[PDB]
Amino acid sequence: HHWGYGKHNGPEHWHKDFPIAKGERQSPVDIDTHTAKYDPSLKPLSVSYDQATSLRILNNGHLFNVEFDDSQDKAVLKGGPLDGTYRLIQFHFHWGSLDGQGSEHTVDKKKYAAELHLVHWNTKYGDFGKAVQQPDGLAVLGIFLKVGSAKPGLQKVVDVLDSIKTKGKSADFTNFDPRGLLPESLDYWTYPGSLTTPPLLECVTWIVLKEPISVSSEQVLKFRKLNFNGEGEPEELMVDNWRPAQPLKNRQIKASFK
Ligand SMILES: [Hg+2]
Ligand SMILES: [Zn+2]
Repeated sequence: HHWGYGKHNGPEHWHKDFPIAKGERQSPVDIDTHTAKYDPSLKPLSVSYDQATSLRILNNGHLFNVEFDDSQDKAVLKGGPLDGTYRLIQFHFHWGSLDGQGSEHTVDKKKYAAELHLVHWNTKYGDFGKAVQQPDGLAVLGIFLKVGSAKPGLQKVVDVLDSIKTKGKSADFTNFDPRGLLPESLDYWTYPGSLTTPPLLECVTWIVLKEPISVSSEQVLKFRKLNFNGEGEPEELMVDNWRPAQPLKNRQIKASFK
């Protein structure tokens, strides 16, 4: 029936319902640090999240999304490789069943335990739905998570997971500050790509941060307790919801640092 991450409906089958899966600018990709072009003209990233307004958290059967009020420039991203302002609409994670896998992008083939995606849309286009019709409609900030010490700013999220265990459940999730999930440095790699889940639209300017954040093993364990299934159905743990690296093709990865 529909898409997932299993043997019968996983990433390798996606092309049947979404032909763009085999397109020219698909994500994720492996970041070869020795081939990435240092670009001195890349301006510093500008993350203005002081007015961020979170609204809800929801398990959609594939992963969980924390949604934000994007009716005004409350939480925006600009600078870096971007032209114009991009509004934060939601953030989600991709993780593995084990600590050695989970991230979508890899750095010199290295896989992290998880990857956080903060999705933004170009205000120039009015709304998210119109933004996904443009080659520069979206900007996703990717942050790697590695297992180590606990991330205080992630605990609020971890605590609420019990209430949205199954597919379709949602919970109010207000007053959450996304600044607590940012690493110290804002150095990054950037390249043009796509969303990593169907519809796999090629509308994304990826900004992948060099420095990962650390979360405890207990924090990641909570992620693995979520369910792909809806309430009452046989239990399928939500793990390994990541897409493998796609061919880079006619693309260049640029770094904002040396
Ligand atoms: Hg697009
Ligand atoms: Zn994602």
